[PDB]
Amino acid sequence: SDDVVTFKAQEQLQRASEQAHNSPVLRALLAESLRLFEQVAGSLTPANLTTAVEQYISLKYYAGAIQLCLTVAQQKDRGNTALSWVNDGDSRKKAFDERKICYNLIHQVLDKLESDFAGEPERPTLAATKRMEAYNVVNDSSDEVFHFDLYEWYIEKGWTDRILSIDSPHVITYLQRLAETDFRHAELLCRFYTTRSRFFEAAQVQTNLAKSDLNISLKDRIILLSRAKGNASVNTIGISRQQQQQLNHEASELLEIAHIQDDLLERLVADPRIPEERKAEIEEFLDGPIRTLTDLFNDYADQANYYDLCLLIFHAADFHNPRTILDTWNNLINQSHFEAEQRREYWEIVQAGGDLPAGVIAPIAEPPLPYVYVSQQIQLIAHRTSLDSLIFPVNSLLPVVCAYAINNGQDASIGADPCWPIQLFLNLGVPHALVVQVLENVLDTQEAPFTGRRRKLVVQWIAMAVDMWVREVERRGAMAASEAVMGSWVSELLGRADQVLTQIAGTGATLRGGAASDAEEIASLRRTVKGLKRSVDMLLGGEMARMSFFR
Ligand code: NA
Repeated sequence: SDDVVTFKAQEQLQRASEQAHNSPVLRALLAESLRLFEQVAGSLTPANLTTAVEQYISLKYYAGAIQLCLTVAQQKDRGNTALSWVNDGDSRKKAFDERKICYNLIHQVLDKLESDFAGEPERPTLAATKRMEAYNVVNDSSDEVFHFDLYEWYIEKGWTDRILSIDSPHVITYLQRLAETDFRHAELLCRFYTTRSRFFEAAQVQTNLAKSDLNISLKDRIILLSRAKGNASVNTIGISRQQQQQLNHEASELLEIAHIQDDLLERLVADPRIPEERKAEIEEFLDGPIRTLTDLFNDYADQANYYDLCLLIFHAADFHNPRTILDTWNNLINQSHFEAEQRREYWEIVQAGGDLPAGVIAPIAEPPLPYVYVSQQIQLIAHRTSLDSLIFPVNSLLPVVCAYAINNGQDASIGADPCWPIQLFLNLGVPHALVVQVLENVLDTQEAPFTGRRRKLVVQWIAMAVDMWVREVERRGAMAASEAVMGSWVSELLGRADQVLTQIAGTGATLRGGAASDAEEIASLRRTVKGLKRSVDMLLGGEMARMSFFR
């Protein structure tokens, strides 16, 4: 430890500079200086180590200088105090800081190593050998604290590719701990995992990062979840597929909630009926971590009467309350109708050359009739949630849409196909048998507005639904088979409907003011319904194929 050995170490290194022209002697003096320095490594002052490293650099002794720094580092902290003080988080700042002085010198050597060899080719040159020996010392070192400080240095430089090709396990430990605190380092870890074909772990990083309290925008959190769902939908080696689908499910649920929050935040900020003093606080609370469905509903979607987003929340939350779901559909239908009606009015004023109210901006292109806009809102939710949902109870929802169409005159008086409710549900994929089942119930229970002469339209709906049904049976060539199927009950319904029609004709002929004008319409509809009943009876009286529908 004492002074003579140190002086003789410096003496050898001095003589080495004087013998640069004699390569065997230069190499021997340098090794001897290194040997003596390592003997007194625990006692070397920062200034002595610095001068020695500088002279070693001048003589191209890169690897030996680094080995000396690493030897000094361990000897001043043989208990590995800095490692434990780091794996935790104080007077052990003595052990870590003394080590870091050695580590900073190593950075110095490596910087000069690259500068002296920049623009030279990799038998290997002596420069290639010195590079190999120097980085063998660095990378084969067991000082994992040194490696942590080294990785931090590479990152501060932007030398990203050098981090990724590290074949050591210490770099995993380093990135995993700084991913919990900084968004940047978490990305390297995922880039580290995936290139090594480890997608599930990268999905776990991205997921916990999407759930973290770091500063991440909602839209960036959606990107992380979209990524994780993908990395967690394909199994990397050696993890139970029954745990893959676990992470894939979690990322999927969060992604669903996150998109509802994103659509909710986008609408609130753009809403003219929301005051600005509220919008800043809205963006502050929604553009960040993902909220609970309960909070998104009670504090935002419900208050704002965003009935479509409420229905998406009910779907995501497995909310079991058919009454609330149906009432929310009713509010969405009526809200959408009222909005579409006002845009039509303003458009019609422009077409007629009228005057708009002050400040009103009319649609520049023809806006949809109210039932078209209503249908669009229904279809948007259907394509987003699928019909396999509790927010699509056809038995309850189809009568609500049908009642809307009658009560609001969305019929041929505005140019609409009177059967648009039925075409809507059929085009969404609702099976024909279920639609006719609902329409059978509507015809038999006679609840307003499905009363009086308006039951003519209900028969029109039945005829249309059955027409499209037999056409689809003829197209497929087979009838798939208490899920309702085509049977005698359909034929009985069509027969029954004939009595409804003659009853409606009779009350029409005697209306106060003159006979109704739909006498021939009803007569033709009677013939149409009877023709459909023949087709149904022929399909049932036949033997044609009943066919397959696998799960
Ligand atoms: Na508004």
